[PDB]
Amino acid sequence: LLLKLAIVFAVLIAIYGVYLDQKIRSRIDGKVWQLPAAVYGRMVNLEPDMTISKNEMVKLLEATQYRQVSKMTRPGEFTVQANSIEMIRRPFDFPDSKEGQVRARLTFDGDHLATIVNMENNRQFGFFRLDPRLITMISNGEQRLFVPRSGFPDLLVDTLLATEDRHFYTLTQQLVKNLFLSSERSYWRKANEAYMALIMDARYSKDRILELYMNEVYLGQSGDNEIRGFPLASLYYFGRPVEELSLDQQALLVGMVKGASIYNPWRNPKLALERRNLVLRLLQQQQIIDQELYDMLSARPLGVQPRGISPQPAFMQLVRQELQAKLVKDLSGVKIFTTFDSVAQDAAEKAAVEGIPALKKQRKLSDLETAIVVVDRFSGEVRAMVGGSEPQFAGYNRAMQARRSIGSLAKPATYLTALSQPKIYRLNTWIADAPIALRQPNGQVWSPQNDDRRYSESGRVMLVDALTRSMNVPTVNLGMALGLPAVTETWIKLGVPKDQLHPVPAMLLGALNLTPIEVAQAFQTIASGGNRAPLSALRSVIAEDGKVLYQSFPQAERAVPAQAAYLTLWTMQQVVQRGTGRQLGAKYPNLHLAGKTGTTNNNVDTWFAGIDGSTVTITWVGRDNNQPTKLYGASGAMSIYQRYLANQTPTPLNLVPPEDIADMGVDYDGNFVCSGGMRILPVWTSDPQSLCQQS
Ligand SMILES: *C(=O)[C@@H](NC(=O)[C@H](N)c1ccccc1)[C@@H]1N[C@@H](C(=O)O)C(C)(C)S1
Repeated sequence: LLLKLAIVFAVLIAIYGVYLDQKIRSRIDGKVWQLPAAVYGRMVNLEPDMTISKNEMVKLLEATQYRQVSKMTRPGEFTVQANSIEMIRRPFDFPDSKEGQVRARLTFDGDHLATIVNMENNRQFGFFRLDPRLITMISNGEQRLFVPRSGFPDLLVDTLLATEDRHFYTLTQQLVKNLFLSSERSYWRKANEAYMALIMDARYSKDRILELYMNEVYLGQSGDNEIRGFPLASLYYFGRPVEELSLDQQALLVGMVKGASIYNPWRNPKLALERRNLVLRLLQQQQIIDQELYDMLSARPLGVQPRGISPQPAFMQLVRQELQAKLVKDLSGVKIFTTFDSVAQDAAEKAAVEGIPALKKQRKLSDLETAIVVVDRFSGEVRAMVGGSEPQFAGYNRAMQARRSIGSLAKPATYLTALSQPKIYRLNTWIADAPIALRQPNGQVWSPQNDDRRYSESGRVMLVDALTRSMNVPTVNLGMALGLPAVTETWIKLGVPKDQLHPVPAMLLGALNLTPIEVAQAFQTIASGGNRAPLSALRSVIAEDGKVLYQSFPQAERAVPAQAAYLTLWTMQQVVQRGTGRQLGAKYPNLHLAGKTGTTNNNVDTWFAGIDGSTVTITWVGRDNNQPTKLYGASGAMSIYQRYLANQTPTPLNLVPPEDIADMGVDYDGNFVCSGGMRILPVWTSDPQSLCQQS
């Protein structure tokens, strides 16, 4: 009868199901989604007898997205007591060794970490890793962070099932519409969805359905990129992974699945709160949660938001730039490990945010800007980078794009050149301080003056005092005698771009326009003791399969002699102690900081190079329109550095003298003496018998 039309239509939709099975299979049995590249900060490893205090550790933990509690229950939490800290270190897929949860007690003895013990067996650790903070993702227009089935708490699955579905066969229906279908309200779509769902549940286990659903679900928007899945939304909304969510935060994310844009907590927080509360009760009907919990959860805010799009634009410019140079875009699930220090960045960002309007008010300024570059003294690894006064939201990066006159910050390269000649130039060497009238080409005289337009009553100064005081006249007399090609060579060795070097007499006093990052490289070279460590933001880039796509190795090259670098830095400590930066030296006398101040003609640029035990901080404070700032090195850029130093626990500079360094006695006349002397200065000699030749 009509079975010639009935059965043929049953075997017509059947072959369509084979095409549908092949479509669902080809996506899952391969690549489900293109997962963006995860960007992680620095990986800190803690060791016994490490120079780190309890308070510094609290700040480090808090900067690593840890929460200070009274009773430790879940990971990413810590408790602080009299002379120790207890913490549950969150699981992390470290490149060296994959680690899980660990209960550790960090014991402190003054300013140092005494011991780190495993609270499971009371065994002392040799080294203890600390997971890196996730900075951002490198963007399809959709952003994800894949977490397998095990990564999700059993409670969160139960929170999702109670609000959504029973699950005994819809949860699998919603999955297929987001994964393969259109946005349409249509009945064809609903039929195509339900038919796909029946094929979906049959060929794949309930664990896989949950794994795919929990990672696909649209839960937010960050401008042009779509925040989807529970793991990324957990970090975007609170700053905690999916494994560390509290029941109230857990319920909000499970609530947004129905309408992420309207149930959003940034815009209309009441509709989001009403929904969260409209989720907590749904769990309450079921025997899973007790009546005791509901009341406290309803009153306590679900958000609790960070609260905020483009994280770390300045530092990210460098990360992207290095990624192209070293290597990538085709690959998915890439983990990029950086050298980013969250503690340093916070200290710097706060200094810029607070300090800039503070200087703008103090000096009645229309506009003022900054640039801060923190690099490791010995590795050149970039710790912090701020490209402005408002660094949370940026497009124009002053640390990398703004090319400005270095001013006096050019002076140590002249004195370093001189001090690389131990038989000729020493700290006690007399340099002439009398009017200069050098004839430049065209027949036009170049007459450089000291800041006060004065000269020494003796017509001379000790090399040490000339750098200490940032005296222009003696600097010119030193560099001209040395030669411009020798000073230009010191700049090449230091690590400044060659194409910026124009060796004219003016180069000695600051006619060298560099960006704060480039200046960092130069000062890093002196601070390390003469070894030039090419600046880097990249530590390692790892693939989804754990393959090492790129690995960072030291490229440190001996640029200047250690003894010459030591003597420049020793004088750079004199700068901060009694010289131009004496305001900083009085504020932090136990830090024995090396530093140099820079002010350009008509107060256009203010600079400060700050060296402590472990970092090199280059800070510039100026205006984009190149107008006078009314600030000096010590008033502008050094003040932002003072703020940066205060916002953290800086390392005291213990300038360990290399070989052939000998503290020698000097008379008023500048002559070496066997015993006594009115001045003690470090000298580069294997045999301090320069005094016998002098006597
Ligand atoms: C370096 O920046 C030097 N600055 C100047 O010579 C400027 N021409 C100048 C600005 C303002 C007043 C006089 C000169 C020297 N170092 C400065 C500093 O350390 O900040 C300086 C003012 C001591 S002079």
